[PDB]
Amino acid sequence: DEDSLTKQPEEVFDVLEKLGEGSYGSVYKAIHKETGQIVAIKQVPVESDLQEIIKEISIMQQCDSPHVVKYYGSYFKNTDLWIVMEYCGAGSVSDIIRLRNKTLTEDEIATILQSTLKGLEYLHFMRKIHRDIKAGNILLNTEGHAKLADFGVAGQLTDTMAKRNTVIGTPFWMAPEVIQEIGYNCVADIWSLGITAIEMAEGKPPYADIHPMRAIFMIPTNPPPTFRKPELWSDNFTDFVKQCLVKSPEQRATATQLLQHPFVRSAKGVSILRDLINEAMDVKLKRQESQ
Amino acid sequence: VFDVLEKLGEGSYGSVYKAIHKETGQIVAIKQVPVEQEIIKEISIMQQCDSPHVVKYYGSYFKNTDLWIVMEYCGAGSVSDIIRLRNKTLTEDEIATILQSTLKGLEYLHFMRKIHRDIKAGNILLNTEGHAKLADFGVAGQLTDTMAKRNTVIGTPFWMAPEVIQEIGYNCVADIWSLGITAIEMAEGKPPYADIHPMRAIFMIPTNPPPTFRKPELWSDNFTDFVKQCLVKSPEQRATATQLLQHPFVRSAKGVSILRDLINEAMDVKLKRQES
Ligand SMILES: Clc1cccc(-c2c[nH]c3ncnc(N4CCOCC4)c23)c1
Ligand SMILES: Clc1cccc(-c2c[nH]c3ncnc(N4CCOCC4)c23)c1
Ligand SMILES: O=S(=O)(O)C[C@H](O)CNC1CCCCC1
Repeated sequence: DEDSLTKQPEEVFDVLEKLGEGSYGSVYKAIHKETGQIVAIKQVPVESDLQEIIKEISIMQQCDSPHVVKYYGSYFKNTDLWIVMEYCGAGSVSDIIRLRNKTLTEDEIATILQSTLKGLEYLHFMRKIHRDIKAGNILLNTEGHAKLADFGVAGQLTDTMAKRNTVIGTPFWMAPEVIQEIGYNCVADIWSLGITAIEMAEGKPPYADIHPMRAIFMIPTNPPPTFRKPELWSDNFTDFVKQCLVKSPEQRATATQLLQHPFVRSAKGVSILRDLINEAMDVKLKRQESQ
Repeated sequence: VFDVLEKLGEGSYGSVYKAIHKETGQIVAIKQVPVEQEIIKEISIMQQCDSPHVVKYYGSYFKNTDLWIVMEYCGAGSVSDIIRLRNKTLTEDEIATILQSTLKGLEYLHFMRKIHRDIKAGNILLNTEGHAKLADFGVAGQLTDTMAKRNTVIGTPFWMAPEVIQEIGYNCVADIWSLGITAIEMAEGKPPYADIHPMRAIFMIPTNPPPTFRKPELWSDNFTDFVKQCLVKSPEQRATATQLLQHPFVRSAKGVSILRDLINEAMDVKLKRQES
């Protein structure tokens, strides 16, 4: 009766393994004991910038897209904030490359970036900049559907604010105009997508072995990066990356425009991700049999 | 050429492996970095240095496209690793002894017109005997007759001095600010602003008052004052390595013998984890 209303979070959820780091704390697999539903929970201590966390939650709540991780709700556990989210059972593309010790095929990249671009097209229409687009922040569910994750550093455009000027992101992936003092908008995410395309192909971004703070100073001045071995890759993939990595943000393609690029327009269904998913989660299950 | 063993970790800019010199049986560390000129800077600065408080340079080989740099091996690893492995922060007395050796390294570097620019627990090593040595000259800077200051914005954000972050030029005492943050890091387990985004922190350090301990009542007046003297915002006013070697917290520091248990526990937990 009245004993069901004050059940504490560690009584509602069965908390399992750490999945990785998020914006302002760690993320864990969990089961809703009642419904059997599986979820991800980011645990955030009270000494975090709680303004920014409410922003993240807010941006997630406003978004309703099969290409963006859903928000389910929040719980307090002592002073700790539990943020409860959609669980994607294959993990990040970063994890899947690491687990298999293999980069992705042109075909796998094409399909994943098409879903990623549909996410970006939704966000950009809703005047949201992600600002942290990389393989780390693109998730696959067991069915092979990609979802944008980690709105920790995301930015909002409004009637009175057509541009942001906050220098933020992960250096290697950050657009020149983000790094320079001038204001920027949604197409910053397209530059980051370009770097991510290279990251999935080659296993790391350009300048990956250089110091991050030396890279940030070079990106604005340097010509647009390209593949480490251009002759390995199709003309369509090479051109896709070239269209993403245009230095002038005014000239740079939109998510909508890039969805029509031959490399992406021609993309196969999620069925070509079946092997990639199965191998990854197999290597995961084997490594978990060291308990 | 030499017998390559386990990864020991990442540097700022390259992976580092244990190795044995096939000829002499001598044990060494090798940092592997691929090539896209600036790397020569690190090697150059390493060769110019000859100090028991700095990892010595042994030589270089290129293997495929990757340059392998051969360095002094310190068998206890980084202070960062030792705090993590034992899941314990360090006592005032352990910090005192380690930072005294660290300061003698800085005093040598600063006299040689070198700025390290990446001072943190990650980049302070102990050999098996418990002697501390400065590692990772990846982002290190050189002063000359016509260049009394650098202006390159570089380092690890949480640890970086305000004057380094601002466009104004800076000199050796940038390392002393970083040492202050490192003192807090070893005491508390993390730098200040640790639960903030790095790129938000970098913009706050110049404007914010000097960071302090999360729990002031836990720490001696000597340690509190040491950190306060390191974290002076004005680089002109900030103490030098030489001056801080005379600070009561450090001058009164015990021999390396108080590191014996810390070392033994750490390397034991390392050897156990390597059997799984
Ligand atoms: Cl705030 C944040 C940031 C990145 C990813 C997630 C996440 C949500 N649902 C997930 N399912 C599986 N794995 C996830 N990650 C957690 C972060 O490390 C990568 C895996 C997630 C959450
Ligand atoms: Cl470039 C660089 C940066 C930091 C440390 C080393 C290093 C040299 N000799 C070593 N012996 C033992 N452990 C070492 N670790 C410390 C932990 O991180 C990896 C390198 C080292 C090298
Ligand atoms: O899905 S669970 O979190 O386990 C169940 C929720 O805690 C239910 N909380 C409601 C609060 C308002 C009054 C009715 C109950």
